[PDB]
Amino acid sequence: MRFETLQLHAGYEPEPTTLSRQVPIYPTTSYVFKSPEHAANLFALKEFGNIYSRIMNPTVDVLEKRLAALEGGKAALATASGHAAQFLALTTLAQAGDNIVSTPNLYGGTFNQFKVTLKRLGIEVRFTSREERPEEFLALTDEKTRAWWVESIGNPALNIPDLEALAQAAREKGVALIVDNTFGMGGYLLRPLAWGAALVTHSLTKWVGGHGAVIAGAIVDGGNFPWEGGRYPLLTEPQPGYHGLRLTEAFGELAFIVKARVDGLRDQGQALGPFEAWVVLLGMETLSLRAERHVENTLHLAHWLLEQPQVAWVNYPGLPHHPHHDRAQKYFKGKPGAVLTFGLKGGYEAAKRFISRLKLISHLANVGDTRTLAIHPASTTHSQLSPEEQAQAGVSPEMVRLSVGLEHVEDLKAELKEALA
Amino acid sequence: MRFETLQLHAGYEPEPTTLSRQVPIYPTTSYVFKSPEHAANLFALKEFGNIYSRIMNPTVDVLEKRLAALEGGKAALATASGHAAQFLALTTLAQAGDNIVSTPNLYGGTFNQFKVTLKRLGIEVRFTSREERPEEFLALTDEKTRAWWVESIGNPALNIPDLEALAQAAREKGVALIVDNTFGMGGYLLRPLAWGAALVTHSLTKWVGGHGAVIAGAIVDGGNFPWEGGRYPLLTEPQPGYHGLRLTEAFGELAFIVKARVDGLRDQGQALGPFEAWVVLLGMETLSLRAERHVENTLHLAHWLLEQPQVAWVNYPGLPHHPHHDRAQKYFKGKPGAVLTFGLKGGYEAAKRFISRLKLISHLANVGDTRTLAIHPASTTHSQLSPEEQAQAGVSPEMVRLSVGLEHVEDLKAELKEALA
Ligand SMILES: *Cc1c(COP(=O)(O)O)cnc(C)c1O
Ligand SMILES: *Cc1c(COP(=O)(O)O)cnc(C)c1O
Repeated sequence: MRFETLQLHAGYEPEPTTLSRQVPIYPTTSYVFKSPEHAANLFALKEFGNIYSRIMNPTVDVLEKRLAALEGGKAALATASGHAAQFLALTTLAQAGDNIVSTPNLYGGTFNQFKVTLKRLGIEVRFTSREERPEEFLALTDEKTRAWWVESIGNPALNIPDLEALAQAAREKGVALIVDNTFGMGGYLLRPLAWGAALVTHSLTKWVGGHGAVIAGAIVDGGNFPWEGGRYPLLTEPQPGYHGLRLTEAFGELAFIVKARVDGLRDQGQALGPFEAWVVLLGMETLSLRAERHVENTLHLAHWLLEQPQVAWVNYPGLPHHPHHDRAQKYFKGKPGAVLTFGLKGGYEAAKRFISRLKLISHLANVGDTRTLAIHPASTTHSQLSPEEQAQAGVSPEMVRLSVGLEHVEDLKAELKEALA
Repeated sequence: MRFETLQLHAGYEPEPTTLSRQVPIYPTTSYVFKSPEHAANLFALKEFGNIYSRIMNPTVDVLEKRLAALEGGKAALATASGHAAQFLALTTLAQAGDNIVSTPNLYGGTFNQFKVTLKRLGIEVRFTSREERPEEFLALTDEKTRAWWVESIGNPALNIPDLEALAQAAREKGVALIVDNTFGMGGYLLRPLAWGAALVTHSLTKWVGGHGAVIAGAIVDGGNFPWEGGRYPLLTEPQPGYHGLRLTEAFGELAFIVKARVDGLRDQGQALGPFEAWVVLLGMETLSLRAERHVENTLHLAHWLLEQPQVAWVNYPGLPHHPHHDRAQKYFKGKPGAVLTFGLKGGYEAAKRFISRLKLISHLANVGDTRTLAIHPASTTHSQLSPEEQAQAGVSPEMVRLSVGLEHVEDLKAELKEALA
């Protein structure tokens, strides 16, 4: 009752000068200053929402306010990519010396970001077991623990975390729980903030954008996590970039999203650009319609793939006899995303053959386009790893990953049948 | 003493809402109506320049006002291309039964437009001889003559017309003289309105655009030609699209550019789109700088080509022995555009060979890019005419057309020398 209307209207009222119905693109680097006073105010953070700059573009501003509305959150901040949003978030609450605790069931790229990049910058990422229990989160946390990280639907095995208990635990302890909600389609399938996460992160490049046209990421702040504790000196310190201003004092419950902007984004410069933000808004306008058709296509193909003689198994979490099926229902109302996995009975060789017979389905490594995508990681993504380190990563040699698009399901059935022969 | 500043500022003040320094792109189909009264006014032509619509876009509006300023004119109107600007102009002042008189030294596409398209819609185009003398215009004029057409620099001989005398003659007769000023680089090299033309037309796709990136055209109105004479019932009639409004009464000296918008553009729909307009404004920003380097490069190469053993002749109206050299001086301050022509002494074959040895210069049919362009019309553009109907068109079989770009003239010399062996 309302997502459908937010995704068309939240964050933008027709611009007063032109009364344009569509959001304008402001391919600008700069904004003339209304007066020296307004200009003094901008640099002092005294007129926050109202003066535009190299770090708040008005086209990007619509995207942000809209995303916050779609996630049930209070404010959002866009960046040049999902990776840059994860990095800017973590780097806003943590500095060299700190650590964070993460599920290890991570998107290939976020694993490496944790293990190599953050490590090098003196931010220790400690990993839970693959079952990512709240106990193990708690067990790994100490005075310098700065966040816990988990994904709405985890990387290789498509597990759903134990989100309610995780959130209660993190809050109980006073750690910011951050959920990478990319697989929750912008809050449509799931809003982690509603279940008590502190912060959400997205690769908008995937289903929010939707059309495989732009790379983009975002952080969404619920505005309800106490930064005051003593766990977040970075948020409470007087701020050297702003002449000793205290962000928790000037901005209260929004101090995080404000800091990520005026400090992290200001210094590191992962600007999302305005055309790109504009192209995201376009895909956001149909987010719920694509979401629904995605998830229906995915269920249908999950069932169908099992009835197939050449298929050993299928891993979608919305299948009835799945490990985490109760969780699919609790969190995603029965609709846990649009990525499934399946093993071929003819193994690695047959998986390779299947990819080579694809015609309509595209052979590539992304997820979340309108078009249906397939990859055989064992021969591709992870082909640099030995089979033993592969199996180590949860990558089984006969597994194909399907990111199910919006084509007619009968056309997809015909294609899969052909490719599987 | 001002063109340089006009091409950066005319037509746009930072939008009051965002104070954007760059001009926004308004990729919008519509504008919300402020109130029903404002909407009544828009449809009645009552608050002309102030309310935006599908036929006045604000990004396109900046390009128009800016071009009018660069031409010394009063108002302009943009279209989806140079052809469409020419068709919309002629179709605004002429209807079935009328005729117009034109030089026949026309850009390839405009010839066809006159001879096939206009003819079929019952608008007769009568041709002067190749010397386009004002008295030949007069000779061909009658009660129903609606305009005279000439180009600032005609094709293919690169003749410059007898512009002052032509303009006096047309005005003394009360016919609209229209100059296709494309080769005048948006008013930079020449402003026909300053010499008394009624209207100017451009293929913005060429030097005004400048980067070969966008197709675009425009009409520019001097706002000083009397339409009330009885020669222009189309302009004075009560107007059936607007409940019998008389455009000469409501808009006085701007009635033509207004009609072209609210009537011809509204019915025919050659909209220039706003990205495209935005990209033109970007090239307009450097027009004068490109213009000067173009014309310098052209002179140097015109001289250099004559010293070349393999070159029989060079046609460039800025060479000092040229027929119409006095005219280059009167009209273009010594700088008559950036297209030249030259014949190879090894004829058609050597011309084909030269084009086949180009590396840096691009082989294509088009003028006015930043990059230097070459074509051999006898083997290409006109390859379907017999040699004698070729010679008839002024297309001699050894002629190469060079549209001279902005690369370093020494690199161009090294390339030509070597293409010419
Ligand atoms: C893509 C991805 C990332 C970050 O992606 P970008 O390509 O930088 O936008 C993070 N998390 C998930 C779940 C993703 O699939
Ligand atoms: C190209 C051209 C035209 C029209 O050009 P478009 O490609 O439609 O924009 C008209 N006159 C001249 C002199 C031109 O070179």
